[PDB]
Amino acid sequence: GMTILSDVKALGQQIWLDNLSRSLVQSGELAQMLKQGVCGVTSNPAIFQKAFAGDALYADEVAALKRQNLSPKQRYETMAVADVRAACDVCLAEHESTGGKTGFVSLEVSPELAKDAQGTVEEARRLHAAIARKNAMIKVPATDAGIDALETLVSDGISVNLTLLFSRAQTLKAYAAYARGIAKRLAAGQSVAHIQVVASFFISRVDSALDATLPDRLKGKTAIALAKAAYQDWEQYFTAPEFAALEAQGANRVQLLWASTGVKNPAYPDTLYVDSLIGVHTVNTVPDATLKAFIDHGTAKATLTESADEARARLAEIAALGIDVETLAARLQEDGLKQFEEAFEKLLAPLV
Repeated sequence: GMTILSDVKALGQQIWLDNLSRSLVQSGELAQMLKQGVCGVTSNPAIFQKAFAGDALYADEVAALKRQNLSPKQRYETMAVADVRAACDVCLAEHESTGGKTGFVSLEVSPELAKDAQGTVEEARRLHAAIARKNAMIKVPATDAGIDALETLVSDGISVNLTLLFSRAQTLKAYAAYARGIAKRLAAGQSVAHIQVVASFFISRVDSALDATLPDRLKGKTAIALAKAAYQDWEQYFTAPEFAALEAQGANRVQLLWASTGVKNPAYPDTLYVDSLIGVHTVNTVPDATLKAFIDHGTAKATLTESADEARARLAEIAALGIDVETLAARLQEDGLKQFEEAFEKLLAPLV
């Protein structure tokens, strides 16, 4: 039942909604969610493509924007920034109730910038200013250029959702870039206590890529095992003396966020990823149908750290089979960028 959302918050995990639309906000639905255990919102270009195509409240906005001399991208941004700013206002009470530790809304930069660090910084700074809300995160793909940009954006005081992570190695690189940006602010006497970063580590895509060719005992297991191992890495990194020295001065830890947590194989229970990945100081962003399913028949238990030995043994067998999870992660990140760019191009065409 609905109280499962509060039970998960007591276990130290925030549940966010991986969807956004003009009607979700305007109808009052988002505000009602924020009073009843949803703690944040994520978007991406596919989410906006579907919202713009299906939500009747965009029609008049598009008609208005087509009367102006604006590029398709500008029309999209005017729409999306307005939705994000409105959602930020809905989430502000929650955000301020935790001292700025919850209640975030994420907006992603253009996919075509993913391998351009300077262009990413420029767009992220601009979108941060355009939204004009303390509880907005700019979503940036975790390519090498994105990790370069992360360091700069953190040093600028901007909260960031680093997305399309599938790799423990790339995640650790992100933590190091974050720490460098925080250290640069502390050295300059600037505040750090309101800078928040999430590392959005994608789940279902790993199982989708591997399961058809895995043995029986591994089908549907690899994504969860990787996530468990990533969380162990997180505990080690952020408790080390180097980070503790920053946290003592007000720095916030990055938090792992489980994304792509809708189940995509009907052979697995629809709450598998949410149920299996609950642990302290994490986030799980879920699509509507998965949120529904979790409220109806999910389970709130601290599962993320259970059976870490089995996760290690499974990852050793994945390697034994010749699956290089770092090679896989790069291909999945590439896949995901292509897919997001395809969605973005699909949403721009009706805005010409």
